[PDB]
Amino acid sequence: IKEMPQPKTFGELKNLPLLNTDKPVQALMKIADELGEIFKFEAPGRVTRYLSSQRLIKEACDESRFDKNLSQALKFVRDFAGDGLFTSWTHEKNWKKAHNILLPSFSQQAMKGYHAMMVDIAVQLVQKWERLNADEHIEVPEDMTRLTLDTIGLCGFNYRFNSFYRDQPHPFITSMVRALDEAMNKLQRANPDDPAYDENKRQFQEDIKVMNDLVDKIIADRKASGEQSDDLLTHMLNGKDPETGEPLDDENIRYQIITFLIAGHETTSGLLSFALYFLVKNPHVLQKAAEEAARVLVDPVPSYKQVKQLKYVGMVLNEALRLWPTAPAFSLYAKEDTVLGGEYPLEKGDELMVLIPQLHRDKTIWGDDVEEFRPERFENPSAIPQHAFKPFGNGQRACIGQQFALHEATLVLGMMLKHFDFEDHTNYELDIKETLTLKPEGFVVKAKSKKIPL
Amino acid sequence: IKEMPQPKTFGELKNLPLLNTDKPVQALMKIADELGEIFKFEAPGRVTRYLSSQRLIKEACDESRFDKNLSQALKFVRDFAGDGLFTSWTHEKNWKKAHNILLPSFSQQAMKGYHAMMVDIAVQLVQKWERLNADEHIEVPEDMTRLTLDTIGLCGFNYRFNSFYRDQPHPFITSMVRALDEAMNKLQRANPDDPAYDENKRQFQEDIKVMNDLVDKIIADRKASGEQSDDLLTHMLNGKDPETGEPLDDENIRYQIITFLIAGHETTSGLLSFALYFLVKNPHVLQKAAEEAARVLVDPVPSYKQVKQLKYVGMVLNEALRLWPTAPAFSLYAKEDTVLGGEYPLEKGDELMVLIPQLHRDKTIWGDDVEEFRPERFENPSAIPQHAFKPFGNGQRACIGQQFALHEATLVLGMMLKHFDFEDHTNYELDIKETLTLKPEGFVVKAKSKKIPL
Ligand SMILES: CCCCCCCCCCCCCCCC(=O)N[C@@H](CCO)C(=O)O
Ligand SMILES: CCCCCCCCCCCCCCCC(=O)N[C@@H](CCO)C(=O)O
Repeated sequence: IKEMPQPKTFGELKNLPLLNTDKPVQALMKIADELGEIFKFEAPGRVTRYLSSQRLIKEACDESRFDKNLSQALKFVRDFAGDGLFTSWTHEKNWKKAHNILLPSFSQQAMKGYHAMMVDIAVQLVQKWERLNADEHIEVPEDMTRLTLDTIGLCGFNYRFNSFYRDQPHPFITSMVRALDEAMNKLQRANPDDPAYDENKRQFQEDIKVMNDLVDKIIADRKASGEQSDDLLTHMLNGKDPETGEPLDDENIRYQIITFLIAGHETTSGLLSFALYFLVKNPHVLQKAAEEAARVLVDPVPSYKQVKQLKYVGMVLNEALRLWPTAPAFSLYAKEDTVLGGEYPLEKGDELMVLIPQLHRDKTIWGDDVEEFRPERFENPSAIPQHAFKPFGNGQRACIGQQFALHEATLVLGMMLKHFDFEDHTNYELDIKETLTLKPEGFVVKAKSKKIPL
Repeated sequence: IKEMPQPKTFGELKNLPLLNTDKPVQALMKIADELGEIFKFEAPGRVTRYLSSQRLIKEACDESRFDKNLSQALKFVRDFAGDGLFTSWTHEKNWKKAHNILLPSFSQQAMKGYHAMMVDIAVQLVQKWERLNADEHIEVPEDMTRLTLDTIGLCGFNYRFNSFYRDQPHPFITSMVRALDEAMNKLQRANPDDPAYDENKRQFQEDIKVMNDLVDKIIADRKASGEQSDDLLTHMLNGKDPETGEPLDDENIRYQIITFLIAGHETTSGLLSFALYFLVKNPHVLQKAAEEAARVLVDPVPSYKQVKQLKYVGMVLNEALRLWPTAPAFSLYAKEDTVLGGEYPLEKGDELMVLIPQLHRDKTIWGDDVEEFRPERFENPSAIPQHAFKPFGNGQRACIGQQFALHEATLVLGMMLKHFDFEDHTNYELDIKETLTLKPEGFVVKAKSKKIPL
């Protein structure tokens, strides 16, 4: 039985002021570097324990001992995402119902069905970059957000955000980013009902209204339609849970649309941005990935099977998720009194935070070179110990979109590597913007066309 | 020998305050309706005479008697267009030099060479409209400006404005519209050096700077690439005048690029916008034009020969130019003392304004039904009397871009009518915005895809 380390305190505010930063996850990573595999984090009225080692996280991921918790971040996101899949408790009827109804939308058959629509948006990205004039640059996270939002909109809902027709952000994206930024900024507030935050509350409610206006349109467009889609929205509106025999109700469907639009693009745009960052910073890796893209993508547009054959591109994406997992933490609660790691007694209800970027830097798992970008770590994924690589969370509450996101990202990165040479013309200094999720900010490159037609 | 009518005066300001309107051409048309084929227009320090009848305009179009004048509008535009083709005097060396160098850029061989690049931009417009969601509308003049600017940029200069990648105007367009608007607004100013206009002068100089920054880039991009292109810019940079044996100088080339970018898209965007307006207001005419497009455009993209075959679409465009010629006036001066129409003595140097929309409503030429949209007026072209139809001006100073504009507009309207049904869903009330040039403002439609693939 050991005493846990704890970072510096601020009297009655305990550790809460450590979150007074626009980069809280990066601040918690530096605390983990200083304190090691576990530290206690106290705020007025609550406590959590941040885990960073595979040794402890393998126990936290035991579903007999621990269940998904709503972190403070997810309790704030639930103000607009409700009992959608991401912000529901495992014990809420609508979690297992929606899980059973929507999992078929991510089957191999469903994925083959989304492929043509993913290609539609990927081709729009390639055409945009082919059409740039001499010495014009690419705003990477901006174009990756255009691609990923359009992809989940079209594949999921047969709705065109038409992000490549806009030089300004879509109103949905402005409102979504401001809602996530507010949830993050609320983490540091000792007194969230201080009238100082009344303007924040008004702006938050307006941003929720903008997101719900978009959901209204997606639903109306579908119920009107004389087409026959068989997509994610078809399953939301028509699917029956085999267990209860019930379909989703209208209120829950609205929460699922909001959930899948946000979760289904924010994280994937981050991944593609980080992957391109690591490729331009590691030219031998870029060359190996470009050689694979040239060898495999022999047709004007990629087939489903060709994307499955881009092994090295997949390894690049996994290595980007290792260093900068774009949903960088998840929360658990103890189902019963238990002892963690033979050293740390927990009571029923006690909360843990898994700090995924730190798990992914565990030298006992990955070796001393953890900061190096080396896709070859994923040559045989079976070599990775249980619960060592967790960019998609854990168990029955793991990411439903994992295969969707990796297919989209592999297709798009494959086409990018086939069609262009890339230049880090500014020698960009990585700057990671936090909105609960992680993404490079201000990342620009130049693309030189290889002049290969579509 | 007759005395000319004159509209209402404002004491020492004479007729100048009649131009204190954002719709001066439409105001002059209403004056012509009241006063007839000729009226005197006086301002402090000058006089011109507005002509509205074919009887008088056929004499004004005699190049032995009258030469092109710079109107006050063109003298203000010359502040940025210099001695480019539009704002040069016929007797300036650089007019005939540039005319001889650039005329071959509008040959049939040149037009066949521009066709593929016109199709590139037209396909971008069709894809934009195919990608709209249920019950979304089209902003017609906004999308026609996107198309026409992109077309002259790509065909003329191998430069991509990428207007379909923007929901906000290109900086060039904002600056160009504001410079034309300032030229129009300056027409009414009795005291242009009043300090009240100091902000107008600063903004005008800034807008000239933005336009010249774009010209810098177009030239640099070309001189860097080498040649490879054989387009309008190739002739500007390399062509020699067969008469003098001289190429254009650097200063004149810059003025020609500004001239062709402005003239080469503002007028054409207005034509396409008015043509679509008249088609949705005249459904029998829309059906005839749509039937021709379906019958002729049998391939995924139109050929040069197929566009030459769209006779009825061409008649629609000519009938839109009859009612709303988008460069709606041109100015002449008397080369010598002469008598106009046996009734109006003029002295050498005396100025005339041809009010083209009024010429085009001359009932003695067209019949009593001049306000009706009837493309069949153009079914037997030789039947149009000499100098009755002047949307491209007159003689050696006629529009150099006439064939380019009508090819672009016939291709684009043909593809629009092939791919979509149109609905005037707001029962739009025509509102004509003036910036020297004419274009509908606030014109919106709904397009229903015919689901014909590209
Ligand atoms: C609607 C679906 C999309 C939801 C957005 C995805 C969010 C994914 C990441 C959420 C965790 C971010 C970690 C924030 C840093 C942190 O450690 N927070 C703790 C602070 C201690 O209270 C907490 O929220 O308690
Ligand atoms: C650089 C290439 C683009 C040039 C801009 C195209 C301009 C087309 C001109 C259209 C006619 C403008 C008529 C304005 C109304 C008018 O009648 N103005 C008189 C007023 C009397 O002085 C004048 O300008 O004296």
